[PDB]
Amino acid sequence: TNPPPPETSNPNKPKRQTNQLQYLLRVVLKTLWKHQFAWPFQQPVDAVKLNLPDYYKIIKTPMDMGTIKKRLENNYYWNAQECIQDFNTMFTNCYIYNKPGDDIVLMAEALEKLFLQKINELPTEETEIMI
Ligand SMILES: CN(C)C(=O)c1cc2cnc(Nc3ccc(-c4csc5c(=O)cc(N6CCOCC6)oc45)cc3)nc2n1C1CCCC1
Repeated sequence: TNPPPPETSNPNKPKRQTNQLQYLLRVVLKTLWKHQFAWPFQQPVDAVKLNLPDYYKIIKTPMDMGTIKKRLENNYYWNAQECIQDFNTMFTNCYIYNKPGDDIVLMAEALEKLFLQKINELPTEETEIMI
C-alpha cells in the first residue's frame, strides 16, 4: 500500500559528478536540511500513517529530500538539472495535492524560496569532476 522508496542507486546507468552537483549536496541541500520546516520533507510520505488514501492516485511521482540526498551521495544524477527537477517535483506535489494556504503548503513555499536563493549562487558552467 506504501510503494517502495524511489530509486537511489542503479548499475549501468549514466552517472558522474560535476561542480554544480557537488554544490547541490554541499551547500544547497545542506542549508535546506537544517531548516525549521524541513522535517516533513526529509523522508517519503507515509500515506497510511497520515491517513491519505488518495495520495498515490493523485501524485504519480513521489519525491523527498531524503531520496535526493541519497541520490546525490550515490552519484545517481547525470547533471545538475536532473537533480533540480527532483526538488521541483517535490515542491509541485505538495502544491498539487493540498489547498493553498494550508500549513504544509506554506512550509514548502518557504523551502522553495530559500532553494531559489541558494541556486542563484550556483557556478555558471557545469564542469565534470572525477569520482
Ligand atoms: C501543529 N502540528 C500538528 C504539528 O506541529 C505537527 C506534528 C506532526 C507530526 N508528524 C508530522 N508528520 C508529517 C510528515 C510528512 C508530512 C507531509 C509531507 S508532504 C505532505 C502533503 O502533501 C500533504 C500532507 N497532509 C497530511 C497532513 O495534512 C494534510 C495534508 O502531509 C505531507 C506531513 C506530516 N507532521 C506534524 N506536524 C506539522 C503538521 C503537518 C506538517 C508538520
